[PDB]
Amino acid sequence: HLLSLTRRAQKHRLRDLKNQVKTFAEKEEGGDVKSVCLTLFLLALRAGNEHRQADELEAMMQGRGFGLHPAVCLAIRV
DNA sequence: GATCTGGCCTGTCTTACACAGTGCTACAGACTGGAACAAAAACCCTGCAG
Ligand SMILES: [Ca+2]
Repeated sequence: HLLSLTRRAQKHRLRDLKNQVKTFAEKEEGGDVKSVCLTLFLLALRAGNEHRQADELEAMMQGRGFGLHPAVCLAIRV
């Protein structure tokens, strides 16, 4: 399987689709491969009704808050 | 010692006050796949405009 292998064999196996995404992203988005594979990951996770992992991902990619503002904290407290 | 009466009893009537909050669970409410749609957003592109 692809998930247990090292990065050498993973990239060796996937280089075809890696350069496919490379050329398609330089075609459409103008030098943005990272956001292209991000939108691909989001669509592949939402098609399977696993919205939770997509929400965690979006909370990692410039996520609003690791920690909370003291205000809403006091709110929850009371 | 009757008489009448101020006042007291009792019965009834009216407005008030604690009865949350806690686990279970079912339901409706939200999310998607192809087809296909219309309706606007904003540049570009042209005209009819002086
Ligand atoms: Ca009351």
